[PDB]
Amino acid sequence: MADYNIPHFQNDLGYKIIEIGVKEFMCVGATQPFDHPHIFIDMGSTDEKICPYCSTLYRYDPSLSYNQTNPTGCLYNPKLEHHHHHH
Ligand SMILES: [Zn+2]
Repeated sequence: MADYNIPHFQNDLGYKIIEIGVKEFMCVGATQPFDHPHIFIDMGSTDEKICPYCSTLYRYDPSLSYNQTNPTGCLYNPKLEHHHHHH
């Protein structure tokens, strides 16, 4: 990994069960009482991980891979905010 930037997903309203094809995730929230954007999530040996205080159960399923995700684009997409690794 470079610059330590793991995938982020976006809750439009917040689906109770989200299917993701990545085992590294960092929950968004920005201004939260929790430390960091919201909470840090990893799968590893547990392909089933819900996010505390969200209801957005991130489920990893063999039928979907890193190039796929859940119904509706719940993936957070950076549009113009991109840095080309500035030294
Ligand atoms: Zn969360």
